[PDB]
Amino acid sequence: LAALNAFVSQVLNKYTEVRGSRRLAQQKINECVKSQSNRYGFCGNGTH
Amino acid sequence: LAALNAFVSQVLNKYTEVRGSRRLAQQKINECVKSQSNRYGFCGNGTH
Repeated sequence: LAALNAFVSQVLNKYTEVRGSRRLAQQKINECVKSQSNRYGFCGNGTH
Repeated sequence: LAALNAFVSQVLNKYTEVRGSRRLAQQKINECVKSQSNRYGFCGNGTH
């Protein structure tokens, strides 16, 4: 039972990073695929 | 052995925060050091 608990407590921590990674994916889709953003150092190091 | 496992599981979680902290540093270097960004509330509370 203690072995199962430590695994659950790790899977729950693992799910948290993915939702933080999805915000960046949505932001890039919104800014570089539909709008041609002009912020330096953002998609591509040159002129998008 | 169980004492070592809990320490490894903590060091691995610790390394994950630094990767999220480095993106902000790279963004600030790319935006305020080379481009003079104009977003309010970003580097400095006034006019950069």
